[PDB]
Amino acid sequence: DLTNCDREPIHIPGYIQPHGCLIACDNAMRMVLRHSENCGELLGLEGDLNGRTAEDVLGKRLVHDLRNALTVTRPAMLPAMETSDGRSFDISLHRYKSTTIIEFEPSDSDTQPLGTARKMVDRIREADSVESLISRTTRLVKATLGYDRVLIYRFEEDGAGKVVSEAKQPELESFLGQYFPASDIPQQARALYLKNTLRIISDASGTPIPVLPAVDVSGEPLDLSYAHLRNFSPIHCEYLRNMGVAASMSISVIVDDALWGLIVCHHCSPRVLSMPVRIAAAMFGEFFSMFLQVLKQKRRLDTINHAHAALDRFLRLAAHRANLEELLVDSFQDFARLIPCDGVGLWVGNNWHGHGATPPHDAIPRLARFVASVSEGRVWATHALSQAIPEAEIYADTAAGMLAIPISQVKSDYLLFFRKEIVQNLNWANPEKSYETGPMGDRLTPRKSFAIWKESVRLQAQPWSEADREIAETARIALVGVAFHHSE
Amino acid sequence: DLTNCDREPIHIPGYIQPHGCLIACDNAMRMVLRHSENCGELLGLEGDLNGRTAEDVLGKRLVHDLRNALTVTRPAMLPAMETSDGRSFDISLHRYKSTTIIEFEPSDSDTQPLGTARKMVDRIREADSVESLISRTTRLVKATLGYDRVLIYRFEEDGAGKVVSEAKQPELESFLGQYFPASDIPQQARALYLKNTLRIISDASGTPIPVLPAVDVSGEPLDLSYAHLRNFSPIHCEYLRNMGVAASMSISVIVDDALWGLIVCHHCSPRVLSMPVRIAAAMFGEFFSMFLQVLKQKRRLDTINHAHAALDRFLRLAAHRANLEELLVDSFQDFARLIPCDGVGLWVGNNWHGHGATPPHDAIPRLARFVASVSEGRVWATHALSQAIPEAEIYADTAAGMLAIPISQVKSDYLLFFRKEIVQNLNWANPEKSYETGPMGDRLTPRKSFAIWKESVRLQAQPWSEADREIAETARIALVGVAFHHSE
Ligand SMILES: *C/C=C1/C(=C/C2=NC(=C\c3[nH]c(/C=C4\NC(=O)C(C=C)=C4C)c(C)c3CCC(=O)O)/C(CCC(=O)O)=C2C)NC(=O)C1C
Ligand SMILES: *C/C=C1/C(=C/C2=NC(=C\c3[nH]c(/C=C4\NC(=O)C(C=C)=C4C)c(C)c3CCC(=O)O)/C(CCC(=O)O)=C2C)NC(=O)C1C
Repeated sequence: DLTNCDREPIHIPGYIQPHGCLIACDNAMRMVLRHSENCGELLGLEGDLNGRTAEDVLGKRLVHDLRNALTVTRPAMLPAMETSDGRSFDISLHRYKSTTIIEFEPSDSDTQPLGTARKMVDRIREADSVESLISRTTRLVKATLGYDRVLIYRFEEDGAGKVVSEAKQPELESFLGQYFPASDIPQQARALYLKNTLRIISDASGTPIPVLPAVDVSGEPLDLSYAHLRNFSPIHCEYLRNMGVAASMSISVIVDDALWGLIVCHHCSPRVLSMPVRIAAAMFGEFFSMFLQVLKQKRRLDTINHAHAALDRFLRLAAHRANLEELLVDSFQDFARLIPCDGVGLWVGNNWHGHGATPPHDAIPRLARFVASVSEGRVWATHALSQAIPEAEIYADTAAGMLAIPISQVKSDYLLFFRKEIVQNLNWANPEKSYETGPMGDRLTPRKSFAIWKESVRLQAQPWSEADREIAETARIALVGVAFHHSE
Repeated sequence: DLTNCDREPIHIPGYIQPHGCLIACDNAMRMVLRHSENCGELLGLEGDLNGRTAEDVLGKRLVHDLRNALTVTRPAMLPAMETSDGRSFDISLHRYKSTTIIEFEPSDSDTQPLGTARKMVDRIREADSVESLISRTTRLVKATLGYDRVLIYRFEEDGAGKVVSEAKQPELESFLGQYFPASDIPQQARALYLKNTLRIISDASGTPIPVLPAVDVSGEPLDLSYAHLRNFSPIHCEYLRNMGVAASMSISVIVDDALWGLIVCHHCSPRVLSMPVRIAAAMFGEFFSMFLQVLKQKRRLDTINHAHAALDRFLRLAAHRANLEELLVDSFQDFARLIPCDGVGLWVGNNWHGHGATPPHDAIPRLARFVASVSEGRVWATHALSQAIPEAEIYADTAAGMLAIPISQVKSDYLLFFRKEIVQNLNWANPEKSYETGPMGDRLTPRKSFAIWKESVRLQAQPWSEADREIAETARIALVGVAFHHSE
């Protein structure tokens, strides 16, 4: 099924990843309800474990220490824990839907979990712009965790993902500046990714180990939402195998409690991160998120400060010039400085004055009449002009988006901002690389995903941000206010 | 009924105000469905009008011009229109719920509707602060429209109204700085006030003239939402009569599409504003709203700019000092500069350091433990501390509100901001004046309304604004970020 993607319940796969073993106990960790087939192979146990008491299975010495963890749904990390037979394991212990889930993996005592991160964070803390934090992060994460490719994948308004930063081995293909459909990361995944900060895929071509029982007596599956060993969707694993990506590690970037995007790592060989390096990467993820949040806030405060200053400058000029209509005709191009636009236009006294990428002179009367019907003396905007006026499809390559600012309360005069269709402004330079395809078809390749997105945004501009509308509303109040001062 | 206030359907009173007459016609203004009893007295008509055709009743010459108005639910203002018998009327014409409503009133051709407003707006446009716009507006509106009292009544988070500005005759009582319950202006009214910019009460002791029919054949009343003659609730009219207020004119202040508050005018004698002065006041209302919106935005941008600068200054100090714990103990009082607070405290290394109005030393351990349970490494805040900790009622007169900023990701260390209970910070200086009371009791007086509000906010502080939380979150990321840099 490669449609209704949001359907698949990824949280309850009924499988885990080979690189560790999973024991699910009751709410109070007394009786083993479920286990992973490989529990035997790794712990050195014989036979079925389901019905045996936690104290019996793992040991009275270990089960005691694990009870003190849950005394804290944030998974408790217990590095280098000992079994009765002496073997040493790193243990992830969490409690979700009144089910205690214990994950075991071969132990790492070499790496330091705080020290590693403290140095990584130190290098991104002093970044003074969103672009500087982002650029350095991919490069940094690659050098440190040694993944063949690191992307920052940022989510657009429409749910589509743009690759805004990339560090990679020279040999590998670049996805920098390419967009991907909202469907490529469906809604239940983003819901899960807001819960699980960090995520591993040890092997995309690995054999997934089943959890027994898959479904229990009461007829409910084992929710592996907060289980780091949870096996990933076969749709995504095929997608990674088609890209020649054997292993994966993604970090959830959380800004203002939204999912802003992912730090996504690819490895061409199989790769297991140890509990300690996964804690470090998780901490870096949190700090990277916090800094990007504050840098985004500073940019918003700056963008608007800069627009306020521009309008004060223009209101001081309007005090000196007698003819305001004359001042606007000489000045209107300068408003393209407030709101990112490919063109700006002035419709004043049934006359049209254009600058940059605007619709054709003959097409404006239609537009001016239309805006004057739906505006209602407030800011009107759209990124899909042709959806509002079919006639406007002809010039979508020039002006696909329009934001309209009324400049007179009384008269029907407008300041019109325009944007080219997003595929025009597209800067990726080509996806010449051909990709091998598995059972499910050529849909599961970056080449097709990109082709799909490009159709989904045809005749459509870069949407107007909250900041573009905030500035536009402030410009309306400034222009309407000073146009009243010069009444006829 | 002086409870469940939101019940009363003020929009369909089945009455109008004496100072004009009302004719409701069908959707296309052909047949007179309803009229006000006084239609006869003012238009010079005899008998019932309900069933007679619009062309017959008002005239073919007039009904034609009225059809061209609805060719525009914004009421069309038609000043100095003539009837068949020669009489001259100002006419408000609107169409709501497929019912054309025509309001007539004695004509004013003396006042200029734009010129008056253009001068008023000119005096508020150059205001550079919310306090300066507000202060000048009451004073200005009083001098111009000549009302005995003008208030600006601002709505609080909890729906309560504060009187933030006042111009009045020396003899009259001051309501400056007094709050009023959310119930005093119920929800259906605010819903109506978002629709009707401006509102008149010609006489609070006037005899309301009934609309016939009150309820029609189809069993639906006449919606007078956009009718300027709509009779006001008898609850409010009694309230005004108890205040010695004979007439009223309120203006809806709309900021970011919210109802921010009202410019409320009181007159001790009866007072009808003419259509032209009502248009002017309506225009001023719009401009006053637009400017206050932009001044509010500038203040928000400034408040946060100022907090960013403060934290950068503090992060530069943290680079020089080795012991960060020492720097915070010396500096924490300075954070009271970021967020308006009556006290600030530092809980670091199980030690307490206080500055300003904070809870007692002995009470902090309880607080520090509590915050450390519900915080979850993010900013936690409340204006009703005693609702979270009953024990905290004892010191509500000192600290009724608390905002808590984590300063360490690892350790349980907090920066605690405090606010006194709102009745402490209360600056109104007394309501000695006694008020006469009508049939419905002493509830309908400012004295009682204020007593009611004062109980509704006991043990409660001034709520933490979006701006206080925005700054607090930015301070968390700054302090948590630099505390990681100085790991143990
Ligand atoms: C219709 C179903 C589809 C689908 C489902 C799906 N995708 C999921 C995760 C996921 N997808 C991406 C996409 C990319 N990663 C890349 O590196 C590139 C490179 C060009 C692309 C396009 C990513 C990053 C992820 C996140 C996986 C991770 O956390 O590492 C999932 C959720 C996986 C899970 O089981 O948790 C599902 C389901 N993807 C499709 O493309 C389609 C058609
Ligand atoms: C339980 C019912 C009550 C109630 C209902 C009610 N109030 C309405 C309007 C209204 N109330 C105020 C309040 C004041 N105005 C003042 O000047 C002062 C001065 C101290 C106070 C406290 C105001 C300003 C208004 C707005 C009226 C206007 O637009 O001029 C209404 C709506 C009236 C209508 O029919 O449109 C209703 C209903 N008010 C109560 O106090 C109570 C108990």
